Amino acid sequence: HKLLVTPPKALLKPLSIPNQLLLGPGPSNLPPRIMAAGGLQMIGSMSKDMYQIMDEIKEGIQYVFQTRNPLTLVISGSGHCALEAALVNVLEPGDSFLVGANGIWGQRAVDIGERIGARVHPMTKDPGGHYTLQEVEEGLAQHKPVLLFLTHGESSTGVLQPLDGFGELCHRYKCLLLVDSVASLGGTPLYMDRQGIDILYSGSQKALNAPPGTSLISFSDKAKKKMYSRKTKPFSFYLDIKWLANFWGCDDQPRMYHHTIPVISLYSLRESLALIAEQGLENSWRQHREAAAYLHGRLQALGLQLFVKDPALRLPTVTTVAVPAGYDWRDIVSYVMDHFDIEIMGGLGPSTGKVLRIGLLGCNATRENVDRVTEALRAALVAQA
Amino acid sequence: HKLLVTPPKALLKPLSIPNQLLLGPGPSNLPPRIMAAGGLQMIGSMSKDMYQIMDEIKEGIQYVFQTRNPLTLVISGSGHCALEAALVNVLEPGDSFLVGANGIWGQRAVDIGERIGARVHPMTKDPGGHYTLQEVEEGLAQHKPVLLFLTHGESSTGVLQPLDGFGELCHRYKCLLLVDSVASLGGTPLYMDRQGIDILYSGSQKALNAPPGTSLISFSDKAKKKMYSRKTKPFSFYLDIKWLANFWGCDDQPRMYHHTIPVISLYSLRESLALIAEQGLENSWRQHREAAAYLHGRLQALGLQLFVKDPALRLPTVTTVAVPAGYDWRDIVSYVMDHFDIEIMGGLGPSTGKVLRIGLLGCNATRENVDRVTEALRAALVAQA
Ligand SMILES: *Cc1c(COP(=O)(O)O)cnc(C)c1O
Ligand SMILES: *Cc1c(COP(=O)(O)O)cnc(C)c1O
Repeated sequence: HKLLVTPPKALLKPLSIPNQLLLGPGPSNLPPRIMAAGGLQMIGSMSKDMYQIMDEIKEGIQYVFQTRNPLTLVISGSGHCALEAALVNVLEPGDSFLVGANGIWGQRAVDIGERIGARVHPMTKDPGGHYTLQEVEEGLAQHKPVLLFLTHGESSTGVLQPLDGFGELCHRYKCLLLVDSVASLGGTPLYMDRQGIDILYSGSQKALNAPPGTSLISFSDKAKKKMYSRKTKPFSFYLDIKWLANFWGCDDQPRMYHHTIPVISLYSLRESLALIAEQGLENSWRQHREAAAYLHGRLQALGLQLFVKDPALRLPTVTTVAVPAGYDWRDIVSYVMDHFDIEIMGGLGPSTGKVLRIGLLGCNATRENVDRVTEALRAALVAQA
Repeated sequence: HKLLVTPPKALLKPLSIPNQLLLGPGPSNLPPRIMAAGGLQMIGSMSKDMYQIMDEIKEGIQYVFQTRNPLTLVISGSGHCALEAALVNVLEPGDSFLVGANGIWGQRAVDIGERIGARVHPMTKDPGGHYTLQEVEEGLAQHKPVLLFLTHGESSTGVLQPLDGFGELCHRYKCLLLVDSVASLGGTPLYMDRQGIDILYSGSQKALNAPPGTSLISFSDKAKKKMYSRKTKPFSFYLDIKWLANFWGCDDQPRMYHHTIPVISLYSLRESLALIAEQGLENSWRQHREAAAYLHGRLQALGLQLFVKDPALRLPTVTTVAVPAGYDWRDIVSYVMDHFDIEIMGGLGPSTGKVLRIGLLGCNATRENVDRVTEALRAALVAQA
């Protein structure tokens, strides 16, 4: 008859959150305008006003990606979900899939690729490494892939992968180019159409300063053709691009219900795109470049060594710092939080144990935050020694 | 250096949202506590405080589902995503999958099951219908399925599916029972462990009144055994239950990074679970029961016919009304919004073109809202006559 479970006592207490200055690889703190959007009332998930907001967002993604691609929309899930959406739609079982495995993101692309039946060909590199035109051309020639995955901003290694020329190279081998720009978008130069990128995705919670939970994606016509001529439906319904394209107003059919979009998250994402449209892409790139240069100079002043030696290969948004020999990286991370309420991170995937990671993301990429994190790091290094 | 795309003027003006009373089948309006939570600052997505909030949310789901299942968590996606996560983990290609296709939710389960290689066996019924024990047992004996899908609250048809005895019946046939309670949860009686349900899922944006974008799921040990003994990996990484289980603290291993959870959406979901824990499940059921009964009487007074004839079979949270002959249902929906700022909906799937749908969800299930939607309908009806 009765009730097994009683009302949880923890839930009868008010929600409270600590104040944390998030200076790791993401998510980032939210500016007032984004927080305000997140506190708004609901509207209809298929209403004319919702559709107008979705249209503005689409124009915003096209601006930040620098693309005129009609097939451009928001994925209702985190950065992983956008990657998975690209892969389950583009790749059919048996398809040759070339992957830049130079950190955790390439490792994740390999995993998803394998799960959906692709024949995966990793080009494996030690963390800190990047791919040359010559290396990719070799992979293209040897493996004849339908798709190449490359990470633009390798947030696990602090590496900025050059993108010029890779798209045209892929196209000469009849291969599509997929680029992960979750950590790079808004913080470094990126020009989707100019660079011949076929699939580009990013996430909301990095330099955009929106809450985590949504991601951005765009597909060239070459990519669309592959996704719309499959012999088999994608393994996913939730991420089926034909349904999503339709609902996001990317085709000539009336929008049909697919899934309920995250209405409130889209308010916030809209405002994040408004903030960078107001700032200007190039102005944002300059902000991050300068903030990163300031950070690097101060880190080296403390006698720390940047994990990526070539300044031209350093990702401005996420800086990897080699962990000083004899020092405990966990205790540095703990000290920084316990005494300054600042979050930084260690490594991720192959960079685990090797590095500290410091993020400079959007409105949080400031000289003041650089001073705050370097003051924290200094105190942690001293208490240790 | 030539930017293809200039900043979108649409984003260079303020975000504009209308004030709408949402009395369709969801999403519903947000109460003040839930809006307030949505406006908070970020914390670290893998911080101890975030983990504590996740633990409290988990206790909340165990309360609303009435289960002690350790494998209970939030899916980082809408209601569709929770359904897909259940199917992609439980079903291997070749598995027999029996489906109660008596509305759009069963049809969606067929679609997903087909995509992931299951041998799908629909028990098809006209909209308005529900399954008896005998019908299900007949399907079980015939198709010997590993899994049965049943919709609890059929929100496309207004039907409340009986659940007593179905779990016990499935287990006798060595079949797992999966139940969609997106529309029913919090609105009508439901007891996961007591009713022998193996997989139960719901959504954030129906009776809970949280923003759409997250969903709730729980798995019995029997369901766990299947997911953890399959010889093939699920087609999805983003929805892989072994990774999600671990990050959500359901394992005996330390939490490993999988994907970034939607931190802000979780503040809101936590608060929505807190509101219903304070009210009490039985009180919530009573509230919905009463509002619905009051709604049914006022609809019939206008000369309107309830689509579901048997009151015992009516879903309190979503009421289907037959479109009255002579009238344009589209114009009724439009009139109600244009003049009264209220959203109602037409049909969905097999009920498309046949019904109007009126939702009474959580704190919005009130006599006041019934009066408002009924006055709006009355004006709409008179206007067309
Ligand atoms: C709304 C609903 C769903 C789907 O939820 P989404 O969040 O729109 O994906 C599934 N089942 C039922 C019964 C629903 O009412
Ligand atoms: C953070 C990140 C991801 C994954 O994002 P999630 O939101 O955690 O799923 C993928 N790629 C890069 C480069 C990232 O920085």
